[PDB]
Amino acid sequence: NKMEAKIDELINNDPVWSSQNESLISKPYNHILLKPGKNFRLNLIVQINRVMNLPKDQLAIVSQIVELLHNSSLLIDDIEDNAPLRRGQTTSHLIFGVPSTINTANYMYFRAMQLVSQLTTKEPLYHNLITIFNEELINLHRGQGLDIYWRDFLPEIIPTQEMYLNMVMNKTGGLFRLTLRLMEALSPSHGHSLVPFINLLGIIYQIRDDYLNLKDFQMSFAEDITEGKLSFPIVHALNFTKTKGQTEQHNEILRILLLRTSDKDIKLKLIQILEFDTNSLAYTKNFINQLVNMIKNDNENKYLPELLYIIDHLSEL
Amino acid sequence: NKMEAKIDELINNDPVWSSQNESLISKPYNHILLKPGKNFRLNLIVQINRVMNLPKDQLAIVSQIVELLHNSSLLIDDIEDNAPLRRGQTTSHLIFGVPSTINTANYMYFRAMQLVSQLTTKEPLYHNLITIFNEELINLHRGQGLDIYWRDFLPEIIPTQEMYLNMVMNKTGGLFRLTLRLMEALSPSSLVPFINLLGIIYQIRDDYLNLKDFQMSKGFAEDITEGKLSFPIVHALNFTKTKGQTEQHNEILRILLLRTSDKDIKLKLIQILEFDTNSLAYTKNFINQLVNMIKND
Ligand SMILES: CC(C)=CCC/C(C)=C/COP(=O)(O)OP(=O)(O)O
Ligand SMILES: CC(C)=CCC/C(C)=C/COP(=O)(O)OP(=O)(O)O
Ligand SMILES: [Mg+2]
Ligand SMILES: [Mg+2]
Ligand SMILES: [Mg+2]
Ligand SMILES: [Mg+2]
Repeated sequence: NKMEAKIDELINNDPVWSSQNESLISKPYNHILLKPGKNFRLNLIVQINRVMNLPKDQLAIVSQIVELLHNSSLLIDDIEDNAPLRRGQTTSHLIFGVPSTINTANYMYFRAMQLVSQLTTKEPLYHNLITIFNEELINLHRGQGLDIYWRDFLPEIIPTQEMYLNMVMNKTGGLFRLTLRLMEALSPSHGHSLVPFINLLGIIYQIRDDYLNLKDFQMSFAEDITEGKLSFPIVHALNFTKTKGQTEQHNEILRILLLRTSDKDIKLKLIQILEFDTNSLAYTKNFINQLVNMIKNDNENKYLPELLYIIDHLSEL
Repeated sequence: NKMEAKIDELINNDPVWSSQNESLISKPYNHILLKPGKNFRLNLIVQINRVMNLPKDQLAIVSQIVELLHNSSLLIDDIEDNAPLRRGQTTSHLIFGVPSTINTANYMYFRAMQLVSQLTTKEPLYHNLITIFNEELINLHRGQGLDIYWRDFLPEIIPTQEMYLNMVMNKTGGLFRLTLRLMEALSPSSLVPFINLLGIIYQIRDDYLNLKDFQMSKGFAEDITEGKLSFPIVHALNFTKTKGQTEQHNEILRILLLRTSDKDIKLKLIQILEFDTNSLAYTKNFINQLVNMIKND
């Protein structure tokens, strides 16, 4: 009778959720907020609004959405890559546990989704916005999915340079495109689609990330090696040795990646294979320079609409 | 040039994705499809439809949506719960790894969202359906978030019965209400409260049999191994606190925090609930009262 009352009261109302609960579930996410870089992301949005000109109000929601997805994908990525550190501080899963961190990351994907219906009340443009959201999140997952698959099934498949570019288009292009596409759809104005340029951007960004992880270490943790990642320099190297018939160095690269080693001496050995044998770091520094020139020597603004500036500090988005 | 030309063809096209790739990343999910239960969910979708009168085309798409959401939920939940088995089979994360399983499950959440647009060509309705989809998935994660937090940080928070039921309304109620609300919005013809009570009965009976089955044989009482704040455990913990059974309250916590698979230790915990806190009898009677709230409707 009193129990039935309380039950009937419970089931006739919306599920209870307090802000103390919100705070609990938010701890793993809030922890990654301490990580810097929010400005270089924001700067890229700002700079881009000069072409799209979204009403400051609207630009902020787009910004919050982007932040949520970006930070959430990183929380997940660190669990998937078993990373002990991010932007120098301890990763969330190591503090709040893998359980809570996955759940919080996933919760924020859907919170981000909710922020979408607040960009416009126009029913047709709403659909477009959700579709854009849906599609790019699907691409991000396909790309991350292949990145993980090749790493975890090695040495079953060894990606070619081209397979890798297709992976990055999905993986790193997803959020770049998502941000750009939302803005172009909300633009009250602006010229050619700036997507090809945001694509080139994502690509440059990922190779440089793959590059600097090995270079910073050479000149002085190179986690990518410990992770066993088919990064750009590695794909080059594996394909070079197979092509040049260098069986030993090929297998030697495979063996080090498969060790999932934290050993600095072994780490160096692979980098030395990469400098002296396949010259892959040099090859990669070059490849990036050319992608960058495709935007620098863009006189007929085929890709272009300050961008030179972002492109150089791109490593901190 | 050839490189610049190749970079140019790439950036001016949609990302390349093949059925081979699709295939490779669906491995974790295809594995869980083997497991049963799929027909009762359809049976439940079907029964409710005797009321909702949805055309069979649309009913099929709601089923597909719900199955994808549920199975993905299970893939993740087993990672979160460190579960070795599901429906008597090895969990995907132990076969394909935690990384691919987390990615594929999340991938499938978005494939499900993508299917919502196959339900209508009418914008006003579309918007409602997406909102429902969005709202319940937010509820589901809030629920899951408390269940995981209370457990992984025990004894930081000792939930009360009222708190457990709020968690369950979000967590279990989330998928029940998702199906029903989408069906109710597609009806050319609410049962929300009833679906909420069905969810709660569902959850408490599930918690209860996990322990009872093992006390009797039949089951592994894996909830103890997980350290879960189940309905019988929540009753025992508040009963002990309130009745001043310090040692017992503490032994319950200690056993939960062992994450043990020792049968005698789990049996000792269960017998504490049976003879000391009488949490089992209590859960049984509570389940019965709730079942009466329907059968007596
Ligand atoms: C579906 C998900 C979670 C996608 C993640 C997308 C992303 C920004 C990954 C980062 O991994 P990375 O290979 O670029 O390495 P890092 O840790 O340096 O960013
Ligand atoms: C946001 C997420 C992932 C929600 C999970 C939804 C769900 C069905 C969980 C299982 O709970 P349980 O672990 O208590 O039951 P089981 O015995 O099926 O593992
Ligand atoms: Mg990573
Ligand atoms: Mg990664
Ligand atoms: Mg669970
Ligand atoms: Mg579970």
